[PDB]
Amino acid sequence: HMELVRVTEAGAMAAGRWVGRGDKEGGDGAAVDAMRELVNSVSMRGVVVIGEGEKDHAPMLYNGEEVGNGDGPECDFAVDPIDGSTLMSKGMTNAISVLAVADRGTMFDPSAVFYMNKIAVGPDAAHVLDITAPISENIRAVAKVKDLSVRDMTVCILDRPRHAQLIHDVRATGARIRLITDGDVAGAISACRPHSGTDLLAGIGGTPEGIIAAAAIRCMGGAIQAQLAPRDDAERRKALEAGYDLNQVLTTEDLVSGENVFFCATGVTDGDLLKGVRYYPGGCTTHSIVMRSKSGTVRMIEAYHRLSKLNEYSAIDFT
Amino acid sequence: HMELVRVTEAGAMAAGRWVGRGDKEGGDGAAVDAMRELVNSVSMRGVVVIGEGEKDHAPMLYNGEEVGNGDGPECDFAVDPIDGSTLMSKGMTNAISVLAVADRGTMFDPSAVFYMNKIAVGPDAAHVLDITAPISENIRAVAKVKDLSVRDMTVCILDRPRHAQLIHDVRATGARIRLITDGDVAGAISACRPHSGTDLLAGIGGTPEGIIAAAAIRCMGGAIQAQLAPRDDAERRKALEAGYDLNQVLTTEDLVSGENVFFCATGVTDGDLLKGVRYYPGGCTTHSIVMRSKSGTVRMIEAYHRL
Amino acid sequence: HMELVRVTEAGAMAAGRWVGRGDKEGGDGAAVDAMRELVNSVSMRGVVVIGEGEKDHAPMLYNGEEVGNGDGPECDFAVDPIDGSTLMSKGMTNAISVLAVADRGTMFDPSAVFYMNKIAVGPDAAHVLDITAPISENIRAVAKVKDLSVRDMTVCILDRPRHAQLIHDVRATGARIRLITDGDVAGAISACRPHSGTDLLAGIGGTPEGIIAAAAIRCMGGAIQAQLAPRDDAERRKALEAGYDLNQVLTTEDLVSGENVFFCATGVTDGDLLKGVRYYPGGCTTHSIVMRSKSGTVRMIEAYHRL
Amino acid sequence: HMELVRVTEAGAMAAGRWVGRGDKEGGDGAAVDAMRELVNSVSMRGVVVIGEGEKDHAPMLYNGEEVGNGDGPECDFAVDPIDGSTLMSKGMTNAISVLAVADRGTMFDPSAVFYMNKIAVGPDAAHVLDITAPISENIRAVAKVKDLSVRDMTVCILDRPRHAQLIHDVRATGARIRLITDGDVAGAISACRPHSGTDLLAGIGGTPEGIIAAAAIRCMGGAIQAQLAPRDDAERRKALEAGYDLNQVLTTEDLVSGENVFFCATGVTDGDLLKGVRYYPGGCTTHSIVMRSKSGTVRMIEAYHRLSKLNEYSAIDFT
Ligand SMILES: O=P(O)(O)OC[C@H]1O[C@](O)(CO)[C@@H](O)[C@@H]1O
Ligand SMILES: O=P(O)(O)OC[C@H]1O[C@](O)(CO)[C@@H](O)[C@@H]1O
Ligand SMILES: O=P(O)(O)OC[C@H]1O[C@](O)(CO)[C@@H](O)[C@@H]1O
Ligand SMILES: O=P(O)(O)OC[C@H]1O[C@](O)(CO)[C@@H](O)[C@@H]1O
Ligand SMILES: [Mg+2]
Ligand SMILES: [Mg+2]
Ligand SMILES: [Mg+2]
Ligand SMILES: [Mg+2]
Ligand SMILES: [Mg+2]
Ligand SMILES: [Mg+2]
Repeated sequence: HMELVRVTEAGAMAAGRWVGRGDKEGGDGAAVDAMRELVNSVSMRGVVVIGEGEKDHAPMLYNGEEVGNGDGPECDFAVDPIDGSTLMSKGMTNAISVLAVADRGTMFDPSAVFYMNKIAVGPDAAHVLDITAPISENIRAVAKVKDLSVRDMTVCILDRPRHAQLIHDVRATGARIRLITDGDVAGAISACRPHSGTDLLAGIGGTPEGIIAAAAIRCMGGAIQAQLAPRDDAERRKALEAGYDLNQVLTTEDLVSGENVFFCATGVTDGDLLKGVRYYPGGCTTHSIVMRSKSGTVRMIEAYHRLSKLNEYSAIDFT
Repeated sequence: HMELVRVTEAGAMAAGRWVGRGDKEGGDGAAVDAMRELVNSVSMRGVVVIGEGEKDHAPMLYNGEEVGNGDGPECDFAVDPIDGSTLMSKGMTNAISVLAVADRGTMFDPSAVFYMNKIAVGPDAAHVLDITAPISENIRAVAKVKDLSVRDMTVCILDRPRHAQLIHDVRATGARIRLITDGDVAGAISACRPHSGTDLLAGIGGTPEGIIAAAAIRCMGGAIQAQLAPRDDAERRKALEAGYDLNQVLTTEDLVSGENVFFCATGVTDGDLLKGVRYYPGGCTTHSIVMRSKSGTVRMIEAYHRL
Repeated sequence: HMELVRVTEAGAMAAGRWVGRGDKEGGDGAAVDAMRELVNSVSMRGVVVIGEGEKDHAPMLYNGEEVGNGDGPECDFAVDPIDGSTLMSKGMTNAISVLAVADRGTMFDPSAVFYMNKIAVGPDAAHVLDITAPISENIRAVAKVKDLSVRDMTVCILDRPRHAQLIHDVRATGARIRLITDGDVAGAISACRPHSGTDLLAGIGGTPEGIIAAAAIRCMGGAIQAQLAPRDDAERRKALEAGYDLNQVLTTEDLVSGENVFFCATGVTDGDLLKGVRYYPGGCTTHSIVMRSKSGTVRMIEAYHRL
Repeated sequence: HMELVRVTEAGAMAAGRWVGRGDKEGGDGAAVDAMRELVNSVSMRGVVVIGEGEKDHAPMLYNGEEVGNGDGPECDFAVDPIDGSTLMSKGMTNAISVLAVADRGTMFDPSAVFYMNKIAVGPDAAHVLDITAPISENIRAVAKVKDLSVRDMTVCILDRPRHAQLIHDVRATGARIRLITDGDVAGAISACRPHSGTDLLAGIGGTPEGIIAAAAIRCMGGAIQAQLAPRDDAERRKALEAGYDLNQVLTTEDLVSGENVFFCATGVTDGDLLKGVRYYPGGCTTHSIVMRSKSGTVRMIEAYHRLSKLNEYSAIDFT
């Protein structure tokens, strides 16, 4: 179902006009609108499971909203218009626009708790992860199964005060850290991609972002392990009376359980996997990735969009 | 509909298992087989107007064969499972696998005349083409528009005895030549893409190949011009009381006039446009180009298939 | 002399062993060490005019240090072992290792004033620059020359409190911004290279970094303009009775006036110009750019070193 | 000694003006002249060991001619201005311009015999070659040591009537053939390059070309084995009374024996390793490879040559 890439293409192109303009909500809204317009044109019967929030504080792509033209089987729809609106609003690297689709009911509930602790690797270390052990243990286990020196392991980590210990422990291990200021959907995918220069994603980030990353891991190979991370005892009580086993280790398939899973993403700014939107006299280029669990096929898709006429402008070159 | 790339992806993956094995027919047939299998699983209602040939000497993708499951409007379908299967069999560069789709009835008749004189150039210099003028004047006007000296120009020409005069005339002007043994669909698309190393395509080649190239040009921009080139007086006989004016310059739209044109190609061997199929233990990678006329969107598609 | 790439190759290979380890000084020092070791083995007679700083608080590549074995004429030498070592330490993109060489005495004084307001653009639009005009008018004139809308433009600006007004004014016009935390040598070279995603560099940054960028621009084309930006009245004091007119617009040649200018850089981490150093069992690959003013030849150099 | 790449850059740029122009001698002469002018500017003390012939039928770069500015140690110089002038003159793929430099006296004598039988592989099969065994044996041995299926082996072979048996035997093995019409210096290097799509070069080609390929193999890793291949009994007698053991198997180090070996090459037409000369409004690009035995460093060098003024033209983009 390659056509879904046009949804993240439209989101990235809409957000491209807000890159560096210091207005996170302006580019968010632009991306959301462009993506909803395109997803309703697609032959698919979606319900927004991960979106912009719930029916009020989210005017569009709210949790529960129906999407697609009506035609198609009913499925779960997850969208992150920009994974890290602040990267977009400041014009820094690695902002991406994201969607995932899976069988109806197979996506974990993103409202369970705001945060989850995470660790993710690529397929050749997919069975040695233990999110309950310290990071040094995970690093050494991944290092050995990969036959690498620990000092050549690279761990992607959100730069946050709450990660002071995790960062220290990775360094004391001797491994390296790629500090990111936002975007652990992108950081999760780079850990799982075979030869990307990051071996591991570790740390607490958003629960919706963990689920969307699980969808991509479901298609691409690898594993993420996660645990819900209540912010305080109030939120801990909520998740407990809601039925959640706060000791459960969530695996990739726990977060997205369908057998038909689809993921795609388009660069908004230049990143370690996707180039951002680039502008030219005649139009723009987008750079996307598309993948499916059923076939395991992964597609890199570079597109030249004519922002109008034919023969009016020069031809277009693609790296 | 992007899904149509899987047809050339299937054709190339099948043809790539025959690259460099010395068997034109074995690779050609595997490619036909795979593309027919896959085209009948896409949501189209198509009719082959360009393919392997007539129903008798061609069991698959024959003229008139209905392809697709098939939903959608009925439309013209044009396949070239490998544009120059000799390239594939000898392991040479620039073998591609190609299909085009357009509104039903909007493709030129591939059987009017076997051969067509062609000239094709990209968007920047399309406006200066005139296939009735001598090749020297097209070269100098294209070169001027491109801000190149004539000696910077590189003209792609099929290596054939029939092109001795054309080749002499291009050499006389001072331009460089890229002689190709086969494949003037690939050669035409290269003339129209930037930074390909080819600035112009010229000479006589297959009429079906001219039509497929025009479908691509409808999508990515540029222009091809063409004039039917009857082999003998019997074909000129056949051509004129079919109703064809052979002083008529065919433009891109005369060859493919649909408002809804689709084109895609996948590399079989490495070329100046697309990498060829690469195999490895877990799978294979294909490199494709996809384009549509109504949007003008051109897509480069690298696919890692896990077999 | 192409051989000088090995100095930045050595600086980057040393700095790459520190990428992502949280130690600014450890990577910076390893890079200094490796570049000093290697520069003294090339056939040059150079004098560091831009490096690590004064002889007291900088043992290596200090101001005045003679480098090379050394043959050849005496010349100006300028090193930046890592342009923004924070980038290296946090594993962020666009860390490069840089050197420039020019005729002796032809580089501007890096110590006149600490900071310089800059604007830099590539060859196509260099002729429209005016650093005295408002940033909005430079953007619209550059954009027109490039045949871009203003909203297609991407302006690179160091993320600093001092740039709040500049950033507001660029946002007011509608252009996009690429905010960088460090490294306006890399940012300047990116403004001047095509298809980099950056169309313009603007704002205040280090005077030594402006000079190194100008050496590069002397070689690959484009223009930088600059105006000294004294921090306090004491520096304006210092600047004026040094003899500087601070209504004076500095052009590229005012910063580096040699007829013989050399520039090279090697990637430390991945950037919009150069891939970073990649290690593997047998060895490592570096990605470099090399350029000279008298020929204008620009060289991209990928090196597979077997360790 | 990176500056030597400017010699093959000048040869390729001079030959670029003759690509497809149907005049092999015209582009040969242009390349020869441009290369000699640049090599005499280089600080080096060369004697042309492999050149355009001997002092008469070769006006320039003749066997024995001295090259370089005088400064420098004395060394052996081998130059092939275009490896396959017919590829150049017809505008077909894989024409390259080549030079090699080694310690004085360490290059085999290219006049010993016109032809030599050859087989070459990359470093991971460098010890399983036996040029005296049939090709099927070599293919299976290389296939096993590389852990590949034979049917995935690709053998580069000059398309020649004299190779009818060799071609048949490769196919009957099940391996694939990349037929080339000229240029077994380029075909040798592609066999030795690790992931180029050709695994093997086999067959009889020119003796100078085998020696130049040995120089590149000396730097890059791999091995070539060769035997002289007399064209008739007249030539067989010559090589015999000259002292040559016609049964000797020549190894890489027999063909080029120095410990300081240098090789570089520049594309003239587009090839499987180097792009050809490409022209632009402002100038041209060349694509070169440079390597040294002493360090084993291999350099890919893409250069933009301004065929004149600064700021007068557009900027330049490199894949
Ligand atoms: O910004 P917080 O509160 O630390 O939460 C982290 C989350 O924010 C993002 O960086 C951007 O929304 C996500 O990538 C990540 O999951
Ligand atoms: O081989 P012929 O008869 O000259 O016809 C040329 C045609 O053959 C092909 O090389 C493939 O059969 C086409 O690319 C080209 O149009
Ligand atoms: O960090 P400051 O004081 O604003 O100075 C900016 C300078 O710092 C650097 O980021 C590196 O120190 C340079 O690229 C830049 O010119
Ligand atoms: O052309 P011949 O006589 O078969 O000899 C082969 C030689 O010719 C070349 O193809 C070009 O001179 C060389 O690459 C090869 O060594
Ligand atoms: Mg997010
Ligand atoms: Mg990885
Ligand atoms: Mg064909
Ligand atoms: Mg700096
Ligand atoms: Mg030769
Ligand atoms: Mg190989």
